[PDB]
Amino acid sequence: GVTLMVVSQRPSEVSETIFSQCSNFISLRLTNAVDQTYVKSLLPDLSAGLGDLLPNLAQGEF
Amino acid sequence: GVTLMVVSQRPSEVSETIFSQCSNFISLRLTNAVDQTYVKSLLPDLSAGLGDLLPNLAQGEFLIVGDAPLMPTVGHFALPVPEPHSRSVNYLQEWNSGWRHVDFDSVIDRW
Amino acid sequence: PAVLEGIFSHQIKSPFALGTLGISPDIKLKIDGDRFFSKHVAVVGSTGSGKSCAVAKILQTAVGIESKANAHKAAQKNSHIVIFDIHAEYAAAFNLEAGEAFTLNLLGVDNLRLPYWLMNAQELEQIFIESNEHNSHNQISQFRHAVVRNKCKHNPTLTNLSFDTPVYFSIDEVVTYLENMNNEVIGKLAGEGKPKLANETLVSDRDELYFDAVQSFIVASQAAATKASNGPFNGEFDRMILRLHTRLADPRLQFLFYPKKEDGEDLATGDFADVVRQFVGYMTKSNVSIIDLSGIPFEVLSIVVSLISRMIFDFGFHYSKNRHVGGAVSDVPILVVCEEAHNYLPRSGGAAYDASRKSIERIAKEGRKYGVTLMVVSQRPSEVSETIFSQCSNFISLRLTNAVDQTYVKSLLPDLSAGLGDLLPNLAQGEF
Amino acid sequence: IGKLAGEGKPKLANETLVSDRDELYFDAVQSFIVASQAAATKASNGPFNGEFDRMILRLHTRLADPRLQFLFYPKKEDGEDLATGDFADVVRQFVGYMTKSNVSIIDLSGIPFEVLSIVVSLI
Amino acid sequence: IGKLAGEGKPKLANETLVSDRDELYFDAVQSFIVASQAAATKASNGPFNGEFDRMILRLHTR
Ligand SMILES: Nc1ncnc2c1ncn2[C@@H]1O[C@H](COP(=O)(O)OP(=O)(O)OP(=O)(O)O)[C@@H](O)[C@H]1O
Ligand SMILES: [Mg+2]
Repeated sequence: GVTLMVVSQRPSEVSETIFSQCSNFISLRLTNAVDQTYVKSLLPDLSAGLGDLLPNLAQGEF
Repeated sequence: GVTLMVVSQRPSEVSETIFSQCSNFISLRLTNAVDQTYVKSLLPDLSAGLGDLLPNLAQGEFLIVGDAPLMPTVGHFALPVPEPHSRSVNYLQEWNSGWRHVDFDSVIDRW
Repeated sequence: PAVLEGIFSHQIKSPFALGTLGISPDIKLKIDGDRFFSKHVAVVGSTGSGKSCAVAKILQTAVGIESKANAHKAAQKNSHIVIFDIHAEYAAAFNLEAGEAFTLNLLGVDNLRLPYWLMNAQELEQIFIESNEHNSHNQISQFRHAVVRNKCKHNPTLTNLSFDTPVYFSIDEVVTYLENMNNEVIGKLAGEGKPKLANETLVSDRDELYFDAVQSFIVASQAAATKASNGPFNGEFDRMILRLHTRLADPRLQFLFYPKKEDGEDLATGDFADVVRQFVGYMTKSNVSIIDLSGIPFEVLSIVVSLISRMIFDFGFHYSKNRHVGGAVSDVPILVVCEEAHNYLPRSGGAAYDASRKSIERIAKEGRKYGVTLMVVSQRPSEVSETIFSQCSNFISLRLTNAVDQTYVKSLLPDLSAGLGDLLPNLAQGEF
Repeated sequence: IGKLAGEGKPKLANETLVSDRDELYFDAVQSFIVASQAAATKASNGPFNGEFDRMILRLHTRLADPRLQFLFYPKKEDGEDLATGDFADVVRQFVGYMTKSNVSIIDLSGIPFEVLSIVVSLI
Repeated sequence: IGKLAGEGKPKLANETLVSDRDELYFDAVQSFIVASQAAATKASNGPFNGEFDRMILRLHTR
């Protein structure tokens, strides 16, 4: 009976050993590219058709 | 609080491990094709859309990309002040002169 | 055409003519030489393409020649050039008529002076010695020891000497020393642990005696009456002594081992200067110097090329420094020409073709600052050390047919639009 | 080294045995007896006798070069060698007074082409 | 090694000096007196003591 909830805006600095356990994921606009690469290296259901919206996202969308 | 300002004119020989960490990018006239290819490969926004512009850039014109600006964009610099100089030799001039004399001994003294 | 003229003639800083256009021969082509000569250059092509007959044109234009008519007869202007020729081809171009008064230095196997006491260790080990041996270590150690002893003796005033300090030292004396060591015999009596001579005398310092002449050691007999044993370095130097006796006996190397001056006397330390001004032209006041290598053996080419390039770089350095003390720069610029680079500048080789590379590599990098520039020539760039070609700025090319070279080149040249990489094989003879 | 009873120590040309080198060798060079099979005065060669010549030569060579005095014989304004109590004055010729924004330039044309990467990594 | 006078060698636990290693060691193992700092029994370790452990373990293992 215990959970977690991580937050960050510079994930490239965070440890992967932990992100390798979360099940559901959320995301908003990402401009830098290093992140984008790190991210796309992890997520389980990222079709290429979705890997392009990340920098094109408006204000308030997710 | 430590950051870099890498410069070069022939990237394909540099360790990609580094170019894979810079956020903003700037470029100018780039004729060779291998470099165009490498660059294009690095960046999606710089797809065939604009990469076709590089070899036709004037002098004092640049192309910028990254998170800092508002959008991919082109620019035109102005001359800086004071300019940098190198103080090198001019063969063609020193040769239309006469013929010189030398004190070889003096030189050997240092040698 | 008027436009083309107004462009290619009247919009440039330091006009240097090069020729004409491939379209309109009633037009000329001019460029900025201040950048063309002040940096490193490269030329390539294939056989029958017309390279040498273009290099020669360039140089003739540089020193101010046209139609076998020296324009600067009254005044010899400033220009300093050194050429590494092999096939002995360029002596004809500059061989003007006495009525034109174009002095020219010219060397190569019989009027050359380039002794053996100007080297470092590597070169000496390469010349005098091989390394197919177990006890090579102690042999070489004795060699170096004797060398240093001979230097110290012949030049006592100084200190801090090694196996590399360039100063007079004899060789026959070294050989004599080694022979006496290889015939040595030590006494083994009470108070006789020392070389025993035929006159039954004990030697104090080998270095004091050995170098003059040979001696007469007694039998190495453990008989108590004359208990003596053979020198610890006896009968272990045959191969080396033999190879040396051979080398020195060779008659194709008297320009090196026994380089006599015009007087007919042997060279010494006080002549280290005159050795140089010939490589430059300040002995006869000629703007040019040529080095013929055809009439030279097959083993010792790189050594020479390294020695020479080294002694040029050093002059440039020191003179520019003395001149800069005055708040200025060198007014004695220098140009060097290296042909058939694929021979003594291989892309990949053993130790044989090692030295040259360094002595040249250096120039490629630093020369531009001290007034020393290169000009490379070849037809097989794919066999040259990329390290060097990487450094040149302006390039020239002629007809190319092979493909491995087309590719290797296109990998480098900056302004190579795709529309031109296809011309090369379809180039005429005399077009560039 | 000696090869007789009670002679399991390096032997000196003065016919003396060495106790410990960590105190002796750094002082200067020393003379050694001859390697003889004489049972009365016997001697042999150490394990590193005739194996360190080239390594020694390279150093005797480099140390002479004047183009490297800034690296082997650096001297202070007083004209003295550096010690372990000036580590900071070094750094400060790159940074120079945290406040009052500073600029630092380096010129590598003069340095040879064999130590460049080293210099860079150090800084 | 005994740090005493004229004893710059190893000293057996039974207080005997070492002349030729190559004649003794191969035969079997040997025990030496302690490296006691006592001026009477002054002695330090060897130059190679406490380094050949895993390289000696692997062998008996194989
Ligand atoms: N401007 C020119 N017009 C026509 N022909 C020329 C011109 N210049 C040179 N040639 C011809 O080129 C030939 C000389 O070729 P060259 O010796 O330069 O070849 P190369 O580069 O030395 O080839 P390789 O090194 O393989 O011998 C001459 O026979 C000459 O007829
Ligand atoms: Mg030719």
